[PDB]
Amino acid sequence: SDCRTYGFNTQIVHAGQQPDPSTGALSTPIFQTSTFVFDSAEQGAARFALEESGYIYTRLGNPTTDALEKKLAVLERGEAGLATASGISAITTTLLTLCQQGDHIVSASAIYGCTHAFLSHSMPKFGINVSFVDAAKPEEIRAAMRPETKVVYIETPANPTLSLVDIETVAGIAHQQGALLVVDNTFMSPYCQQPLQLGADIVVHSVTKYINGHGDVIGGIIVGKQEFIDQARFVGLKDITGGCMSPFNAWLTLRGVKTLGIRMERHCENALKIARFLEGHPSITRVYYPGLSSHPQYELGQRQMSLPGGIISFEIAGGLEAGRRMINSVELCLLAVSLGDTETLIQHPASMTHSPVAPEERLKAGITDGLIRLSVGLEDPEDIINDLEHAIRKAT
Amino acid sequence: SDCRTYGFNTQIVHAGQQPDPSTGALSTPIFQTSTFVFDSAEQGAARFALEESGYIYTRLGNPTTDALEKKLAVLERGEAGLATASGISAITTTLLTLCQQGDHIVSASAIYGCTHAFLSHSMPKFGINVSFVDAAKPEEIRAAMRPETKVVYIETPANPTLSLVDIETVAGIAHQQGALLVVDNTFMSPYCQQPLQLGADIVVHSVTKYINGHGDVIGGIIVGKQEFIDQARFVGLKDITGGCMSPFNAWLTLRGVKTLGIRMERHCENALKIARFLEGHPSITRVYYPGLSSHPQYELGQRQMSLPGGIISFEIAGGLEAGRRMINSVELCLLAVSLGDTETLIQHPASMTHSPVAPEERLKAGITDGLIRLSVGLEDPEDIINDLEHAIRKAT
Amino acid sequence: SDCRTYGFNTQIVHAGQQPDPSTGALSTPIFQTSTFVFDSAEQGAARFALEESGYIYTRLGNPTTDALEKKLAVLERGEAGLATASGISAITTTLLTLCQQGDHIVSASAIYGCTHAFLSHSMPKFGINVSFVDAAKPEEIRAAMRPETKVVYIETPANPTLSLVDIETVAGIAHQQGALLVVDNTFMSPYCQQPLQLGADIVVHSVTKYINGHGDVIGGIIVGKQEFIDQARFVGLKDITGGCMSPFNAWLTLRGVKTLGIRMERHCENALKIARFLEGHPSITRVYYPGLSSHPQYELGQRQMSLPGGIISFEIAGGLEAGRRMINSVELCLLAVSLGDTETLIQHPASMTHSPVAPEERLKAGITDGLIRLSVGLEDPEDIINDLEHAIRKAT
Amino acid sequence: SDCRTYGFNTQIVHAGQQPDPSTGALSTPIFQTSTFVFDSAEQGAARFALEESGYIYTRLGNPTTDALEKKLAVLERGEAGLATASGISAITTTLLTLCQQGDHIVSASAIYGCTHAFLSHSMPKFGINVSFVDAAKPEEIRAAMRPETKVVYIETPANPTLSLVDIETVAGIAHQQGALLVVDNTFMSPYCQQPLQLGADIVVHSVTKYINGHGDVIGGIIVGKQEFIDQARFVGLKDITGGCMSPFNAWLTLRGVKTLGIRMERHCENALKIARFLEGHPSITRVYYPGLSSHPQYELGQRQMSLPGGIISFEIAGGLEAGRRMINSVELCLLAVSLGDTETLIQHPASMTHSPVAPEERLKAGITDGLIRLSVGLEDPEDIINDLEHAIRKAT
Ligand SMILES: CCSC[C@H](N)C(=O)O
Ligand SMILES: CCSC[C@H](N)C(=O)O
Ligand SMILES: CCSC[C@H](N)C(=O)O
Ligand SMILES: CCSC[C@H](N)C(=O)O
Repeated sequence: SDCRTYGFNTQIVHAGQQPDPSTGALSTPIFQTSTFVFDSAEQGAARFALEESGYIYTRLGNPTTDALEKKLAVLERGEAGLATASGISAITTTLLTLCQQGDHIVSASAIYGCTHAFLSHSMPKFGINVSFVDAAKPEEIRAAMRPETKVVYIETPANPTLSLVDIETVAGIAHQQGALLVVDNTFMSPYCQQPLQLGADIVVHSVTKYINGHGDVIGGIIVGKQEFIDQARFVGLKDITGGCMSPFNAWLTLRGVKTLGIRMERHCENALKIARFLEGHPSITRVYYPGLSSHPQYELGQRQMSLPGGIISFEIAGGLEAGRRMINSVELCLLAVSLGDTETLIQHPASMTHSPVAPEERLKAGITDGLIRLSVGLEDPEDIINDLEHAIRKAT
Repeated sequence: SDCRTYGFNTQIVHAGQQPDPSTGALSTPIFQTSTFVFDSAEQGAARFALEESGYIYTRLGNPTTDALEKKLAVLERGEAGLATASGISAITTTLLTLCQQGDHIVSASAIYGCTHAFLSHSMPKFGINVSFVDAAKPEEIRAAMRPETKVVYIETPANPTLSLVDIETVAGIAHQQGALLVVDNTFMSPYCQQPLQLGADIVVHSVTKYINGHGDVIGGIIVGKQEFIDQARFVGLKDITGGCMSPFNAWLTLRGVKTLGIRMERHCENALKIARFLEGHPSITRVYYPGLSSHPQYELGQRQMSLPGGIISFEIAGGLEAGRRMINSVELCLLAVSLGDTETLIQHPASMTHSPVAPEERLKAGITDGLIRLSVGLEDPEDIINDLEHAIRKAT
Repeated sequence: SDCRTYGFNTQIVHAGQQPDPSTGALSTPIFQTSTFVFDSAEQGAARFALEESGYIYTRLGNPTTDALEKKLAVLERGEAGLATASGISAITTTLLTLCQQGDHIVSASAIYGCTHAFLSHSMPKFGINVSFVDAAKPEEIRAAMRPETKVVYIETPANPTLSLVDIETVAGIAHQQGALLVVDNTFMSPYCQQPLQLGADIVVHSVTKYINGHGDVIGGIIVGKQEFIDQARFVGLKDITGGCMSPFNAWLTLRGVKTLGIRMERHCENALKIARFLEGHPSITRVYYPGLSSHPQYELGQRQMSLPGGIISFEIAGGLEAGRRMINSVELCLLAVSLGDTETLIQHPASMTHSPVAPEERLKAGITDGLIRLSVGLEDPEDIINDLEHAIRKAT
Repeated sequence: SDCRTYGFNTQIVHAGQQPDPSTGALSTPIFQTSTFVFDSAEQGAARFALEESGYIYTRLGNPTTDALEKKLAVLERGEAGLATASGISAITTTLLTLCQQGDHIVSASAIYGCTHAFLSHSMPKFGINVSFVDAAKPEEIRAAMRPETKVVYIETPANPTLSLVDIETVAGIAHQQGALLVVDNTFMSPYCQQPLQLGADIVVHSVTKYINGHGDVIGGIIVGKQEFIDQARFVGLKDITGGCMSPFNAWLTLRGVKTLGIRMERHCENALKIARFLEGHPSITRVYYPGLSSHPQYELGQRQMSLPGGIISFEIAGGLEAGRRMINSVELCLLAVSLGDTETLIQHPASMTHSPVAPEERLKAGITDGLIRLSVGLEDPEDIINDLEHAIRKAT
């Protein structure tokens, strides 16, 4: 039949994949090769002319990575996919393909840190200017638009406090002003949010997080229209970033994504229980989780997201020292800085990653001294709750 | 002892590597992980402050990839190494780290095609201008230098006719005018040429070719001073290209490079025999190989290169149709477009990769209708010669 | 804390694993090595004398495989684990370690085919006799016991019709007569059945099935008391079968088992819906599934198994030709002979694997002409049901 | 053309391999799968009936492993190959396929230790008796033959003192008495010795050593006539040992064997230089190396082996304590117990692996207190010699 006609779980398992034609091998073979052999000069010419289908060289394309790209295109309801060496490379390959000297980008301020560094420091040095706004307020996006604006860039949910951005509304604004909307969908995965269905033009992911899910792959993916993806591939990736994904990494990501549906369900079921526990704890001042009704954009979240996600942020009583004591007291949660793994990961930005940053600067950035970020894993929630409860009691 | 004190073969095997400290495992473990766990908040802070040694996240660094980077730094006699997703990413991470809007690059014209595309089309769109010159003529390099010139960029030997560039002389010119010399050393490998020893500031490789050698890895490496490499890592790679190497790819490259010395010796021994056979064949008009005394820069090659290399180009009588017939007639050599693999690879650019390009344009580019490029593998040279002889006789 | 104290899901994720001590790497490193280096002669001696902990050589032991062995030991509530090259090797390493010439085994008749071949043909040629009985009738097991009986061997659920064996009752019988009970727990996984908790002495698995779950690993595991496992390792594996597991295979199995809990839940949820659909279909004469109340040993299944499993067998109206037409008509289910993968797999033994076997022989073996076996995957059950319904209607 | 017609180096690179038919991928794809899908019931039946070519299930066969098996069959000049989980599994799968209760084996005494354990302790418990003889004396082999003798088993060169066995002569004796000759060719590799060409019926290897060469694979291979290999596969491996090789392990071995020729050349060139250095050292009482003219079977070695090998044993003055001091004093050579890796490995059996064994027993076994075994790697021989010289001077 056709990949795109089955149920979403079926697509997660099957889309982009089929038994190997030569052998019937069920697992997508790992085409861990650099080059491909032509049967004749004609055959080699035909392929270079984009006049015959087939492979040439792994930086350009690869059967294993192609399977991943097709699957993710199906899952996001986009035309085509392009795998990359990292989530960052997905973002930069995209933006460096779209923008040139003199161009402009409107970006949410509440975005991934390394993305913020690329936009704040690197882009301007190539003559590409970026205006940062509070994307939770679509009017700020509109107001920042210029004749030169090529792209509006957003994440949702966003760190550190899991605020949201109204994708459909922002897409409408961007398009009216002649710009593309690029959405980083890393936090949700296509299982929980589909930006393209809401008007976004391009979706990027760090597959390092939920899509792979097993904390053993750095990688990215870009999903969008064929004609954009072709430029991202044959110019952005081929010439500019060189950020191609290893076939083995693609194969691992294909393997990891097989369980995306059941993983997201459990991540989110666990996170809701943990979020409710934290909201009931008198030593916890705030809990940021889209699944709690007190979330400022709760109703937007319910329309836009099928599940509230596996990530929670919360503030512990007693600021910096309490936050430090707490993360130093967990026995099961692991201290680390990524998310979307099968293990529960915890971080305390003020003492761990922003310790030398000025307190008042962190505060402007939404990072309070007592803020803890939690990536909820697949353990028994009771165990995670018990660990948190133990650590919190100790810290306070 | 110290890595850097042993003989070159010993270094190839041992440099950058040692038994795993926890287990004694001899093979470098494949640290196929995305994140790393901190023992405490303090420990996590110390590492983010570049104030304690250790790992954080694989895009930033990884024990497996670190071993590769250290080995290649030793082999090129440079301070530090940085692995990348591809040779292209090694090149662009380097140049995009060094250059910004308003800057200028002087580049050899005779360079890898995708590199030429990045420099010709992509760089100018970021406000970075590039002047192309014939680098076999160091005076053209000097004449093209501007107050804005940050980098002089060269390959040697160069495609398609394996012309050379005098690294030491070019380095002297570049430095006098306040620019860095970047050398793409892919064709030679550190076993055959050491640009840093001749005054180059930075060396890049596609490890896809000889360094890995097994035609199953796309990857790159950058070698240079610590303070440049740190910027290439923490800005160029982290923020701009995102072109990090997969740990599995690093491990394969480490494994492949173990045999670099014996592989280069055999590649070059084979290529010399094949080059001599071709030079003796009345149906072959020209043979381009640094190991033949008739090579225009033969003596430069003998001073600069320890071996003449594993790559040969040659022109077959009868132009385009003869070239086509010949590559269509080989039975052992494989039709493909990479090089430095254990198998002999052959390509006929005029009919395979530049077929729709205008004849007079290809000619300006040094690609004649009858030009064949041969990457000599590890087969018995007698067999390769017999295959070529059979194919040539048929073609003519 | 201690692995064995957490909830079962927590154990699935964490047991046997921890961050790498040298680097903090979260993913268990792939120690893809053959040998291990000693710091001194003394250190090498100490380890060979089983007088110091550490590694020597991968056939004997390996840090990656050790993690897998410890995890599975925890999950089955056994003392120790031993990974093998295949489920068959787990079985034969076990039995060839326990038995010698003159010994005797009582085995269920309803067992995996290759196991039946080893017991029927290979064991007797080594002077080890085997008596086959209907293990659904514990009195047949008792009656077959001899003074020479060392082992009673069972699978449950068993192919082809998913009949059960009362583990606790059989264990009691075996022990009273001085024999060990070995249980092949492949079909259930430790998530659904724990034979050691019911009195079994040794559990074996083909991890090829549910434990790995991703259809890309052939492997086995043995779980039991330390002193038996030590003999299975240092004699059975080291000397007799040589059936060691590759570290990469262990790492993949570790990765796959991370999602065992959520996978089994979904497999079993899907299979129950599909089993009920089949039981309601007038073209289906019989449905074999422990989750259906009409199952002859339904109540035993409810006491012994936490879930009814992901495997269904059923008989289609019209015998051989109908069975053939049906499997030839599925569009989503894949025709293949393993089970426990994320994709739904289907097989029709009478036309596919036992076609040249005599009809009356297959019948004695419980394989009727119209019997279909279905391994339910993680697709949307609605899609699988629709596919089956389409195929069945066509076939009948 | 045909694999078997090219030169040996060409075969090493190409035999058993070709570009992937579906994609042209040059590297053999890693078919890391457990099962294979059939297009129809008929197609599945045809394959189970050994009536159509194709795959079924990885324990039975796999495209990646098939490539390895075909290559090694070509290199040993045998009909067919069978890959296994380890060298031990290659040996036991072979012998357990050939022998049953009541059968007899004549084996060399000077064999691999674990092999000796299997033959001494395990085989007799299955009713298969083994007589050990000094295979350097073919008359002892003849004298030990019985009507029940099915197999004569030898290694050459043999540990610990690299004595030889005359393969052709022993084959003649074995065949006259109606037995098969099985030769463990691990030490030589097919590049240096071809037992089948000298009359042996079956060759086994631990590919863990030189064939893979990179110290990161445990594996074995069996090479022989098709009808024996078919039994070894479909009975020995399928039913008895279950010792199948992982596809990833096969792929690594394929990759490693690409450089077998150039590796053996360098191993042997290095070992000869080191052997000569040791023979000239007044602190070294004996040097065992087939390349030294004083070797007792020197001329046999020159007829039977194309190169003298990469392994050296030698006795240091001062017995046990000197041997201990010496291995504790090396700085470059690595203390470990395998061989055939790219790194130089050293071991001192009397203090490291046989320390608790009785002195007079070790002596009977040819292991003197001062005996050191050296696996020469690919480092600069000058460096290895310098390391040895330093360590020896210190030890004495
Ligand atoms: C600089 C490390 S950022 C680590 C991870 N990507 C995260 O989601 O926080
Ligand atoms: C666009 C493919 S270029 C292939 C290979 N890098 C070469 O050296 O020619
Ligand atoms: C001989 C292939 S058996 C395939 C698979 N092990 C099964 O469960 O049926
Ligand atoms: C019991 C370890 S034996 C290690 C290696 N196989 C050797 O050749 O000695």
